Amino acid sequence: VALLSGKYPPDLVTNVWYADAIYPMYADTEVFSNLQRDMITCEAVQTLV
Amino acid sequence: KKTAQLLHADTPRLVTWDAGLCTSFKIVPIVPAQVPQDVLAYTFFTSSYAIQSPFPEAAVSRIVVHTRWASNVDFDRDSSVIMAPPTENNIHLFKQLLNTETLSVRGANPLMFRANVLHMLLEFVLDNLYLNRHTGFSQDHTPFTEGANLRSLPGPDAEKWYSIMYPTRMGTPNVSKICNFVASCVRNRVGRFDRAQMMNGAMSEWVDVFETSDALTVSIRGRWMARLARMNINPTEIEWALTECAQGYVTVTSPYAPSVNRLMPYRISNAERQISQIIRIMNIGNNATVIQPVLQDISVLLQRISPLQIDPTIISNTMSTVSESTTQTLSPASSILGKLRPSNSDFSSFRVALAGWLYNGVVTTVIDDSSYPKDGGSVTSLENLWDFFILALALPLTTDPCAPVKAFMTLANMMVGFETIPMDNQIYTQSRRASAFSTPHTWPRCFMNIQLISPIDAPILRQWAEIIHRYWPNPSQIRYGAPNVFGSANLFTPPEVLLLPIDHQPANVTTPTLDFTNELTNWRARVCELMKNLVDNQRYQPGWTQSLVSSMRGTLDKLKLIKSMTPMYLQQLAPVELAVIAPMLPFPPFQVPYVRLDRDRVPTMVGVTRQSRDTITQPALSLSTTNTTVGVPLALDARAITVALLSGKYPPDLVTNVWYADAIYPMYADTEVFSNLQRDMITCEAVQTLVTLVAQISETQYPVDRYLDWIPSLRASAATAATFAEWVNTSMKTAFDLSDMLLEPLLSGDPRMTQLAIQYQQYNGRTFNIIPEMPGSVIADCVQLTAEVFNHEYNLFGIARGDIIIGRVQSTHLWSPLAPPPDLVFDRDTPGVHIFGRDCRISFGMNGAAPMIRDETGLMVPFEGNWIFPLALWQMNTRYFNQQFDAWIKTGELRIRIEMGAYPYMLHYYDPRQYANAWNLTSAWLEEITPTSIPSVPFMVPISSDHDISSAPAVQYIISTEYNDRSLFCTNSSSPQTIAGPDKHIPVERYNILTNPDAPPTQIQLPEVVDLYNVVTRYAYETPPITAVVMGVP
Repeated sequence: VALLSGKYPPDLVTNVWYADAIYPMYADTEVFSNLQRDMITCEAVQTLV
Repeated sequence: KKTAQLLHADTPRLVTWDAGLCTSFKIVPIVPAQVPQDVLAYTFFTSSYAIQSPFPEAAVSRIVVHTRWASNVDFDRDSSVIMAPPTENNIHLFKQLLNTETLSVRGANPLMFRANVLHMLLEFVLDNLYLNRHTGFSQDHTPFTEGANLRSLPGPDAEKWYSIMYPTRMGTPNVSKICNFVASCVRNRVGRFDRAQMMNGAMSEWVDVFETSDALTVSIRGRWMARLARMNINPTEIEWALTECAQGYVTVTSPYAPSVNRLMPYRISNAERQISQIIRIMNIGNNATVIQPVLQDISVLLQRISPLQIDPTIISNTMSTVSESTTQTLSPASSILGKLRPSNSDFSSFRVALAGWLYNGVVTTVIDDSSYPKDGGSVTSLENLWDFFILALALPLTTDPCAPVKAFMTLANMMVGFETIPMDNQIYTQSRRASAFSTPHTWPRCFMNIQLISPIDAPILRQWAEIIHRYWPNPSQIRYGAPNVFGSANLFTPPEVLLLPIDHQPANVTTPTLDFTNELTNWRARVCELMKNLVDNQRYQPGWTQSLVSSMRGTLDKLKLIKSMTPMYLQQLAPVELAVIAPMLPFPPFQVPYVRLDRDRVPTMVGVTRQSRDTITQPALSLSTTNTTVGVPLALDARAITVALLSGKYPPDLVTNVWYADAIYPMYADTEVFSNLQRDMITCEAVQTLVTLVAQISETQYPVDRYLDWIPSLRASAATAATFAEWVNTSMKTAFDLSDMLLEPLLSGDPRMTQLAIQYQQYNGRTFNIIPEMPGSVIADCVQLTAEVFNHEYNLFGIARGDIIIGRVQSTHLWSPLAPPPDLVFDRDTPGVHIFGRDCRISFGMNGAAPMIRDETGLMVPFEGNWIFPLALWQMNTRYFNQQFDAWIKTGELRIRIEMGAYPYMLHYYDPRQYANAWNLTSAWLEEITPTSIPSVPFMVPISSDHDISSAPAVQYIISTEYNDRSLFCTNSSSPQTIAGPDKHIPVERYNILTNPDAPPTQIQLPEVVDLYNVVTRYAYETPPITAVVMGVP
């Protein structure tokens, strides 16, 4: 059903839509904390061994 | 909704009359005149003596668009385009389509502009579809003209219409601008100057007059009149067409004398009927509940018209002719009178079998499965015998192309356990139910050639196959209609021809007596003889007395010799009735050829197409793939058809000519076909208009010219195209006052590759195509002419062309911002400009170093110079750009050119003798720019003075790149001259018919310049109903 039906707004501009979609999603990002967490995880594994 | 649309459709309103003025532009006074001044004495001006003036008396006057502001009409199209003066905001016109996501009330999305203008132009055309009406005249009793004839307008307050409509009648006591202009004109070109007076003491047929109007709507109404004139017909042709339609059973008369001119627009072209038929066929497909009421209506009408009536007792009495003894348990006559089972209320099922003959291309009539034996047929039982007899009589009347094989297999299922013949496989065997054999593929190979049947093993089936193969009824054709007015809608068959599965022969005598030479009796004779063969069998008899074999052959001879008038009626009277009825049908006949036993030719598919695929622009290549199949079967009762075939009766005294003359007379007084023709024309016009308008915003396969590609428009998709098409459909339906469906079958799809064609294919693989020709359309051509004119006259419609420069300019000079000096403008080719695009990045300054922004070349520049921006860059970074650049634009030396293409504008006027600053308006405009919308551009323009004034400072911040002041009329229209500010005199080119004495009176200057004084034709034609002039003999 999802394949046979589906549509776009009759006033879509992809640049505007994707700017408005990406700004608030990236404004809440956690990659830096994840990188620090991965560093500590690797340290801990080596210490245990 | 669909079946009501099929039965009858709303009649559009074509002919409408206008009694006002043929103009749609209006001059208005933006600024008040300075009459009580202190250089000229007030006695100079003609405003103080209260002379009515042809033009407004003001310091500034401007032209605006206002459709039908002077008209007086008897029907309302209700699609007006109304424009406020440029000192008001007109954004609401440009924000009506696809601006549903705009928050501000004062802004519109630029990328939608081209969509909004096009629709606007359509509206402009739709409101001007009218005919100019001839009112009446009077001769001048004053010396102001040379005894001219002046026209009268209906309604109140005509004393101002007289001053507006004849500019050259005004006196000239003065050296004002208006007096100079009107003294420069010629004086003999006012009023009427033609007259077609054909009959004494009646209205003149038409007149030609000089009057205030514009050339554009005159052109539109000329095209409209030309179309309606090509559609016209006269009473004699109507008489001939009606006489042909009735085959001679109705006579109507026409008058013979010189009469007044009438307008009865009804003749259309054949392609229009083709296209309408195709649209309707795709509208009806695969739905039985849509088409069944049509056949019911036609059957009721067939009963109303026909002399034959059904008398069941004609069988019953013959059945009582022989007696059977009270010493037996089974009786043939009882079986007949039980299985036939008449009640005379089933006559409909008979008539429905005849109406189906007109529609075998979309409907198939098949025998209901319950008529067959419940568990299969056994030759030993009498019920099964007579069921076979009923089916073998009933099958030929249907249009099901597989009836012969169904009959053959109905007998073969009876012989299982008695005789055997080879089959093709194990699934479709001899014990298979006969109804299962429903396609040409299921036809067995023994049926084709008779060598596969043993004459010693199955002689009965050998004989039955021979009987079927050489004695099945032959198809025929008859002539019908009157194509000189109605045309024809025959797609695959030639026009004027109606096909039948049964041979037709006309009658020689109007007082018929029983005859058995008809084909239907000959078939029944074959059937009864073949029944006798297998009844006489000694293998059948053992459970039966010899007297029972005799009584079976006796009752087979009773029905062989029944007095049945049904067969002769179908051979001679029924085809005439069908040919008479057919031209009045609201859904005209649609057929595919009948084939008798030629299996290589049975039709297996009927398909209409509505769009194309990818990279295929020619219909012949894409029709074979993009089509959609159409058709449903219909179920009939076998016992009803058999009873009607056996028991037909004429009235005791019948003379056919008198009967049909009395019956057919009332039905020809109805005029629904003349409405259907106008409906067809409107449908074709709408389809072509849709194609032409859609082609402008997206790519398509048709060749069309493109005038408005300087207006910004979005990247359209399928959704945008559908959304535009729905607006087009709504406007088209509202203008012509239609409440039912129009263009909606097309809109359930992608409208960017539309096409119309139909095809059908045979069993052996041969396919036949119909591709109707596009007839052309006048609405589309008028819309394209409106586009051509708009290309030069965009200023009157509120749109300015080009770009703008933002920058501080301060001086005491009095030039207009809509026509600035060339030294204030710069462009891409100017030495020293910087051009910006997507990747501009601002870097902040430190310790007193200036901030910078990145060029396209890669160099980084500070905030002063000549920059070129596209609008979207400011749109997508609005707040940041404002907060960075506004101080430097306001006080610094920064000037920015914003590329916009087309935009609306607003005008603000001021007194030049005082200080004026425009920063507030421009700051508001800059700050109100958002990613998806902008407001109207504000301009500041000085007021013109007719005497000395002192100067004062002024600050300007927005200028336009090119000349955009075309909507200005004269300034200081009452003073002798203009001393300061922009100066303009009354435009001579608009009044060229009056100012140039050597020009012909009928000249026009489109599309470059729209004239404002023209020659107009006004008519007085009659539009009576057809019944009024064509009278039948009661």
